Amino acid sequence: NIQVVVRCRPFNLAERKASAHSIVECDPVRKEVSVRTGGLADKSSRKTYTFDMVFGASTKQIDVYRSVVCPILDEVIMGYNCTIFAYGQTGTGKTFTMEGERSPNEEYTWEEDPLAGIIPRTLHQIFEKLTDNGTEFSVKVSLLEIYNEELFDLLNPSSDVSERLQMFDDPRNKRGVIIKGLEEITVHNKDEVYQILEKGAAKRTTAATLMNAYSSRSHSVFSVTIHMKETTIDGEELVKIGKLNLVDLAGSENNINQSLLTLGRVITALVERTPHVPYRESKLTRILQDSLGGRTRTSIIATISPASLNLEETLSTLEYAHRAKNILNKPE
Ligand SMILES: Nc1ncnc2c1ncn2[C@@H]1O[C@H](COP(=O)(O)OP(=O)(O)O)[C@@H](O)[C@H]1O
Ligand SMILES: O=C1CCCC2=C1[C@H](c1cccc(O)c1)NC(=S)N2
Ligand SMILES: [Mg+2]
Repeated sequence: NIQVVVRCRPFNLAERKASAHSIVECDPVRKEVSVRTGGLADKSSRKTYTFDMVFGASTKQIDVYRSVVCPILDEVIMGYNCTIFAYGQTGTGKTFTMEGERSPNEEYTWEEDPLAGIIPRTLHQIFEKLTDNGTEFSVKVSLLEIYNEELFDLLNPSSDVSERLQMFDDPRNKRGVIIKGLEEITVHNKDEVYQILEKGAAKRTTAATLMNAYSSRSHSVFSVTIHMKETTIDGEELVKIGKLNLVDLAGSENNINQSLLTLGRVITALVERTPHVPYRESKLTRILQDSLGGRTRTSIIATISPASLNLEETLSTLEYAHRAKNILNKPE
């Protein structure tokens, strides 16, 4: 089965000032999320769901990274392909989890910032893990985004954001795709990481000015490819190639998002064991086909809100994530 975990965000200043009370309780021991759905103080109804891990509102980024990402990175380094999705309502912390933010007032360098998310920590950690173990390696990254079923490259320095890319089937791979023109940027060392991310964020701002509600309607796929070579005591070369996809999905909230609709239908087909799985009906599912019932090791981080206002979308996210637990992949 694929791994599914839930992370609740903390209340913001607005909500605190209103003296909001959380409707979500996370029990990491029981690995349970419980949501208050109705009823007064002294008596209530709840809905409860069990996941692979649960992370309550006070969970820090480093603890998400250690619990979830560390083991996945180790499998990437062994030469497996892995994907982590963030799924949930706009405003629940998909981008916070996958990217993170900067601590205010230049308190930290990027490497040491506690608010850093999965992407920067991962890139930083690859260089640390492979520092002097006998494995020669290179790291390449791309950042592809999908908005209104069009493809954009958020790292090509010499293309304007608005040039769409074209996708084709990869002839040497049944079910693989080729994305014509997608830039892969070589990351030569840890000191090259930040400015690469910065250039991405700058292209994203241009995108947002151009395309309506870009940040909530777009899907983004940040790919890290690690090409590895070991030499044995007899001078034989051993090759390993690991790929990690870190995906920040469109907001799940209730205009037409074909890729998000098709993801849900792919999940349904897989869990119901329907023989036709509709991968080909969107760009997102064609690109990530191998992550959904394929040979990639997959995790989903489902993000939720503590706030009573968000009750129905929270329940929808939890039901969707709980169903996805039944997806079966066959890694390597
Ligand atoms: N775990 C968290 N810790 C601190 N702040 C968070 C957390 N999750 C979300 N936030 C804050 O909540 C807001 C929405 O998060 P964001 O990542 O933009 O959500 P999404 O991508 O799901 O719309 C941002 O202001 C972010 O800083
Ligand atoms: O905060 C920014 C601004 C520049 C672009 C960017 C981010 C975050 C990030 C990167 C490194 C360290 C962080 O604390 C946050 N995460 C990503 S993936 N990119
Ligand atoms: Mg976001």
